[PDB]
Formats: sequence, C-alpha cells, structure tokens
Amino acid sequence: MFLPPPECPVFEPSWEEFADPFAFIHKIRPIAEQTGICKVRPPPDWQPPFACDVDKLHFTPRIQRLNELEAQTRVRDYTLRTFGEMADAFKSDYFNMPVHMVPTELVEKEFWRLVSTIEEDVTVEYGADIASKEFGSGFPVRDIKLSPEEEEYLDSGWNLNNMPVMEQSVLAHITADICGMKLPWLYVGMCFSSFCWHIEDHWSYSINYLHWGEPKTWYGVPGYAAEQLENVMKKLAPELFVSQPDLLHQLVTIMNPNTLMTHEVPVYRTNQCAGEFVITFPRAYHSGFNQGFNFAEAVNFCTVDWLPLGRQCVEHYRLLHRYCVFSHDEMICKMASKADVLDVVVASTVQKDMAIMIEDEKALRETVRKLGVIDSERMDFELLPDDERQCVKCKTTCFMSAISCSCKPGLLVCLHHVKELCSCPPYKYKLRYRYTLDDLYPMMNALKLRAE
Ligand SMILES: CC(C)C1C(=O)n2ncc(C#N)c2N=C1c1cnn(CCN(C)C)c1
Ligand SMILES: [Mn+2]
Ligand SMILES: [Mn+2]
Ligand SMILES: [Mn+2]
Ligand SMILES: [Zn+2]
Repeated sequence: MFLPPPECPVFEPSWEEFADPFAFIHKIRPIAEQTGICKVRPPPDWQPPFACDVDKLHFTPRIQRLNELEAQTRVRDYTLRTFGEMADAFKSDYFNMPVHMVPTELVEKEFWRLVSTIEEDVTVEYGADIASKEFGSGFPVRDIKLSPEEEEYLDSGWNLNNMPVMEQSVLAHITADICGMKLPWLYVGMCFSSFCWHIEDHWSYSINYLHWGEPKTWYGVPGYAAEQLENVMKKLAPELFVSQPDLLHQLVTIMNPNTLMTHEVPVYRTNQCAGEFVITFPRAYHSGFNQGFNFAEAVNFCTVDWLPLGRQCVEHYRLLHRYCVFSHDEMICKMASKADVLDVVVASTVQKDMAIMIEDEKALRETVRKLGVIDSERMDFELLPDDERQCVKCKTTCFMSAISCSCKPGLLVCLHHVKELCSCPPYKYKLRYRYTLDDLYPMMNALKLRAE
C-alpha cells in the first residue's frame, strides 16, 4: 500500500514574471525552498518548437534493475524510433492497456509494488547523456537554417542551453572543463525508468524541462531535511555510505517516500507533464520515475543566493573526504578578477563570500606557520589537472594554498591536513599559495567598488 506525498507548489507565472527566469526563481524561493522542488507552467503563449526526425536520433541505452534499496551508480544502440517502439510495447504489454489509458496513480502504485517485491525482476532501459552530434539539445541552438519560430527561442532565458552562459549563473564564469556539470543532460525515458535519490554536485540548483511524452513523476525533499534523509538511508542501506575511489563512484538508490515520511522526513510529489519545468533547490533531495516514453532536458545552475551554500558544501566534502567537481575558491577568484564586468548584485555577494574566504585563509596560514612550515612559493594551482591537486587526506581540490614536502614529491595536503603529508620535519615542508594576502585584499576591493 502506497500513500502519495502531498503535491509540491505549482507556479503559473505571467509573461511579465516569466520573462526573467532568475528573478522569478528568487521570488518563489521562499515557498519552493520549503518543499525542495516546484513545478513551473510557462505562459500558454510560450511554446518552443520541437522538430525532430526519430530515425536519425540514436543513443546507447543504459540498463536498470528496479529493486528498492539496491545500490546503483550515478555515472547496444537505439534510434529514438526503436526505443520509442520498445517503450510503448513494454508498457502496453505490462498493463494490457493502451499506454495512455493507464492512470498515473496506478503506475505510481505499481512502481512502488514492483521495486519492493523480491519476486519481480523488472529491468528497464533509458538514455542519459550530454548533448552531442548524434543527439542534440531539444531547444534550438545556433548552426542549418532555423525557422523564425526556432529563432524566437534561441535567446530565451528558459532555453536551458543558455543557462551555462547567463551571467546570473556563477558557474558560467568557470573556465574549467566541468562538462558533466554545466552542460545540459538529455534523458530519454520509458515506463518505470528511474532516477535514484540524490542531490546535485556542490548543492547546485537544477531545472528540468519535459519536451514531450508521458509525464515524469517526482519526489522532492527540502534542503533543510537533507541530513535527516541521510540518517534514515544510512540506517536502512549502509552500503551506500562506504567511501568511493573516484567521483563517478557515488552509490544511490530507490527508496519509498512513505519510508521517509514514516521517519518524519517531509516529502513532496508531482507529475511533470510535457511543456512543464521542475526546479530543484540547493541540497534538496529528489528522485522519481517515468510514466512512459518521453524526452527531458536538464541542467544545473548556481545563483548568487547559492554562493554561501556552495562554500558550506565543499567544507562538507572535506569532512566526508568526497571529491570536488571544481574549486569553489578558484571560481570566487575568477569572478573577482573580472569584477569590472560583473553584474553589480553578483559582485556584492561574491565580495561577501570572498571576505569569509580571506579571513579563513589568514587563520589557516597562521596555523601552519606555527607548525613549523616556513618556506613558501607561489603556485598556479589552476594549471594542474584536478587529480594532480587533491589533498591526499580529504581529497579536496586545492587552490588558495597547499603544503608540499621534498620527501614525498608531487603530493599535496590542504592546510587542514598538514600532519598527513610526510613524516619529515617541518622545515622540509613548503607552503604553496596562489595569492598573498596583499594580492587578495585589492581583489576584494575591486568587487566592493563595483557594488558601490
Ligand atoms: C531514468 C533517466 C532517463 C533519468 C531521468 O529521466 N531523469 N529525470 C530527471 C533526472 C534527475 N535528476 C533524471 N535522471 C535520470 C538518470 C540519470 N542517470 N541515471 C542513472 C542513475 N540514476 C538512477 C540516479 C538516471
Ligand atoms: Mn523488484
Ligand atoms: Mn537531479
Ligand atoms: Mn579528517
Ligand atoms: Zn585536506
């Protein structure tokens, strides 16, 4: 027996409200961040054109078994037509019904039954990948000859290709290769194909658009309940919490929302239909499944609101020895170096994060100096491959500074883990720093000036 969570908030902005996506999100944040997810119905006039030949679109399917609490990684060939045909026949055969006459309530109820049952070993398939020449964005991009209809949506703020380059997303300024993160993912779904409970890398927002097809069912949990949900999962599925060698290597799972609700974790649901958006807020857990054959597109993004949470996330990561996707501080400094061309509100928020960064860095350098580290040299960390600049203990990506030691060449620790590097005496250690405090304070003041 399954009891559907309460519905999450649904917004129907006017064209005036809908115009600027970042302003609209900021306005709904008070409501939506209490539920973790929300749904956005664009004005009826807003309808981006979906033109597509299902025979030339091809992708490699991924296979998925559907067992509650079973571990899954978060890491053959179909055309969109053959997949679609496979998907419809599956659902149609499973229920002995036309795919559209099966109620969403029923598919939901059936999903939670089959993932629970040991006897059932339903496997399904799906597509998940970054856009490519074999399978491109569902939104119009610049390239062949576009219709005027297509051209109209080229520059839309809700065209998800545009989010990795809007200034209001601080992830745009990142000049590092983080393709997995800042580029939109494309998802081809069939009935029961499922995304396990997770939050986004670095606690970022995400936004998801269902282009066409049968709906996508979501479950969302507000950011404030994140560790509570983690406690419940740690008690019921500990194998998901054994630490992992690489970032692609995260274990996740399917878990009945009722189980979370039973343990006082607030959960909300929704059915995302074609032409609707779902937005997930920072550190809001979500999961769900598809009702049938469909096509979605999704991307992460980071508003100014997020910057302090961004800093908190990386400290988390340090404590948990989890790898980082990028350096938060390296991003902060990149923005500071372009203060003159920053949006004024952005510059203000960045300045505030940078002040915390600098006083924290000050204290850490005083601490390592009292541990006997005397020698130092400037080091351009941004030039090192990421796997070449992780703290050997906590795996954090170094940028502001690190300690090295001649006794163990090429190894680094962050300044929280000076004691974890070599067993040589302190004078053989070196402080590697990107900037001096004297370098940093003017960078921060440029941001201050820019913000008046
Ligand atoms: C079933 C699949 C096409 C799919 C999907 O439809 N969605 N829709 C939203 C999300 C998210 N977050 C999302 N994520 C999906 C997805 C990716 N990677 N994986 C593999 C591991 N996953 C179960 C967490 C599933
Ligand atoms: Mn099962
Ligand atoms: Mn997600
Ligand atoms: Mn530790
Ligand atoms: Zn460390």
